[PDB]
Amino acid sequence: EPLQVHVQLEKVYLDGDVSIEHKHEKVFSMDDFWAAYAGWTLVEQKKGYVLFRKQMDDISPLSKVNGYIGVSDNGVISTFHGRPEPASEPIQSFFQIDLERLESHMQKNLLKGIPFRTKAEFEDVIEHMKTYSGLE
Repeated sequence: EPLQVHVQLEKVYLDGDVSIEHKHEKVFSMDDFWAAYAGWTLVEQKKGYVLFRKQMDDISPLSKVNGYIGVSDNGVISTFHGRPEPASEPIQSFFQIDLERLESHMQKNLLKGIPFRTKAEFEDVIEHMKTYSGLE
């Protein structure tokens, strides 16, 4: 005689991308349900519905095929889907950097847009860029 539960799963990745997934579940054991989702955070619960969020220790799948780091705004490091144009849409913005301080080649790479396809590459580039943040 089970409880029917619409489950939504929000995955938040290291690049700032978010994905949303739906499930329909039948709950016989409440405690078994909660246990399947123990690593997730509860955003909302109603009768018949739960939305959970989880920070994934990874970049998103779409970022792995489309993922760039660029500069926007006033020298703000951003992740982008597809190479940046300045009417392009940052997935997430992170910090300002001083572009005057970047070595010429590195400046060009960033201004064109730097591809990442893995978690390692993502946080390599961010760490590199983080050197150039701070007050002048």
